[PDB]
Amino acid sequence: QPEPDMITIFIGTWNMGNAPPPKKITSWFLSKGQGKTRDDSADYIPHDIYVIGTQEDPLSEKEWLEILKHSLQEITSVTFKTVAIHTLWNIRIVVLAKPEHENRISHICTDNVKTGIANTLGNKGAVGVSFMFNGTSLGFVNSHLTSGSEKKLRRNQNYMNILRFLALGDKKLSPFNITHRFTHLFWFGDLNYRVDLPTWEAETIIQKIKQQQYADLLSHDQLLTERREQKVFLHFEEEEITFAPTYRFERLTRDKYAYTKQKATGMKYNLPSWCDRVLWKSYPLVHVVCQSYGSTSDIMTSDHSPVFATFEAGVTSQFVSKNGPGTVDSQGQIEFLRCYATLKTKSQTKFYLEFHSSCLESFVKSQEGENEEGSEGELVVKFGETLPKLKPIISDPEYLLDQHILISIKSSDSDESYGEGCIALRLEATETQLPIYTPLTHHGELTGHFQGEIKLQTSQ
Ligand SMILES: Cn1nccc1C(=O)NCc1cccs1
Repeated sequence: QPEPDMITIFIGTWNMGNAPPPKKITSWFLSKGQGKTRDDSADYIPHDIYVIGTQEDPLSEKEWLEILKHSLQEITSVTFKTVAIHTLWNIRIVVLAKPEHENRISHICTDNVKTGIANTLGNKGAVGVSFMFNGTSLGFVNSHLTSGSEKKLRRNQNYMNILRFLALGDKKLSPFNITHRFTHLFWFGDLNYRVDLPTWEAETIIQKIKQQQYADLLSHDQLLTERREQKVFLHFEEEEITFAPTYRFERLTRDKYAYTKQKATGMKYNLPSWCDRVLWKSYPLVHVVCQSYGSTSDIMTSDHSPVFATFEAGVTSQFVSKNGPGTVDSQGQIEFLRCYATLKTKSQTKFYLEFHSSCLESFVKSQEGENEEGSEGELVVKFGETLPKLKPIISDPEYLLDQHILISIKSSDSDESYGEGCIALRLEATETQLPIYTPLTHHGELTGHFQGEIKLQTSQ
């Protein structure tokens, strides 16, 4: 039975509004309703992995698992295995997988982050799951961010705290946050970004939604605007939104948006908004294709509609050779030529690099680079041809060209990372000097760039 080179992943996010679900929720797992929907001809084909994020979830873990497994069994006639379940307050993540994947999945991690301080600590935050699927690392984050149209900057702060403090994936990747630890990272939830239009325009917005004319509303969506201005979710993708706003509905119908201020809302307006979102970030040149992104029309117990997204994702096999694992393959080498980091920092410490990759036995520390002043006020750290030659565990090009090198640039004085990035080994040529590039981030904000040339030797 051959190992897959592709899997499909279902991501669901639903703010349940503290109410039990209706008896039938299969439309969610089938990607049916509004937006980019799944073809009827696929309905019996199970996804490989189902990741369900809930917010304001009133069920026990047992109660929800029973509903989820019974839903998937009805659709697919497959009894899914539970990979992980993790709940913080009323924020929950469930990962289910086809039974045939049980002995492909390992290194399962769970964690949560509580956002806010005092007043604002006690209900918002994020839960996450990571694991290995054969050679491929997968991370999943379900966040419920701060509510309210006038709190976009709080949501951005919540995002930065979650990506700093959520402890998933390989703890040896110590310079790297969750935005660099995974081949594929899916981040979803009630992100709570709103359509930023005046309150007086509520009925106009409703009109537009009835006409399925979303363009003038999406141009005011806070998440799209904040992402365009590089304030949040830097280097993440989101499929185009072609479904109606998923909040705030009157319960038991989808015919009415309930936007007006009420005691129950703290006298806040809730103009129709795309609160409920799925974003992802995959390593460079890895196959990832969104095949659905939409909302259900027939699940009406909450003031939010459920959102679905499905993905094709490239995966690799757990490679063994006669040499690695447990030794180097001397027919393999990675040389970084004429590399330099450009940093936004005002500091004047010396810097060194760390190269991290599961194609190495352990991470590699470089010598300190040579600091120069850049023309427009920046720091340029030059590494020349000084960088250590990297010795991969396996030389086979079928393995090595699918790998990635994570780079951290660290201060000699503090050993703290000033920037993290990633280089694909999916090159146009081997034994050939080829340009490489990554942006560098720290705490998920842009701090610089790393560019140079690479020369990759494989056994072929
Ligand atoms: C026993 N258990 N309860 C909850 C989660 C688990 C678990 O560790 N499952 C391992 C699997 C890998 C793939 C399918 S199942």
